[PDB]
Amino acid sequence: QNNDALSPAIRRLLAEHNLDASAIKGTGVGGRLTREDVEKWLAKA
Repeated sequence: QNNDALSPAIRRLLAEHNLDASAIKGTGVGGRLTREDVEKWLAKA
């Protein structure tokens, strides 16, 4: 319960860019994908 992966807002973002969590960075708390991670991919893409 205290170990999520994708965030509500981010899910919308990834949905916008049409990307895959497994295809983008992720360093939250317990294996996840953060908006900052999406940024890294966005900048490195």
